[PDB]
Amino acid sequence: QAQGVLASQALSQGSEPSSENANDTIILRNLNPHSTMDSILGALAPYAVLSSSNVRVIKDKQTQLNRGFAFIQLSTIEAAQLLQILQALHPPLTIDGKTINVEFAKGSKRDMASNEGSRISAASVASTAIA
Repeated sequence: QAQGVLASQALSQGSEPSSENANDTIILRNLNPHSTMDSILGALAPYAVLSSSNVRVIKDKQTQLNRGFAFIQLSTIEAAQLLQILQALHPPLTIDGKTINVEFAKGSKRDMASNEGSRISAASVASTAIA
C-alpha cells in the first residue's frame, strides 16, 4: 500500500534548422525486438486515416528483430496535433510489458511546390556468349 506518492510533468523543446529534406513524421520508442506493426496500427486506429504504408519498422543489422523504435508519416499540422493526443494512450498489444512512448522525428517544414525531370538509369544489356 502507498497512496502517498505523486510526481510532476515537465517539457523541453529547442531545435535549429538543417537539411532540405524533412517530413513531419512521428517516431515510436520503448519498443522491444519482438514488437509487431499491430501495436502502432491499433493505437492510431480511431485517430488517423492511414495504413501499413505509414507505419514502418526498421530492424537491426546483427539480428533480424527490431531496434526499439518505429516510424509514422503524417501531414504537417496533423503530426503537430497527433503528438499531444498520443501522450495519453497505449494499445492493447502490450507484448513483453511494452507500452509505447511518443516523440516527433520532423526536421524542416514544407511548402507547396511541384517538380519535373527524367528518371532513367541504364548502360547496356548483354547476357549471353557462345562456345
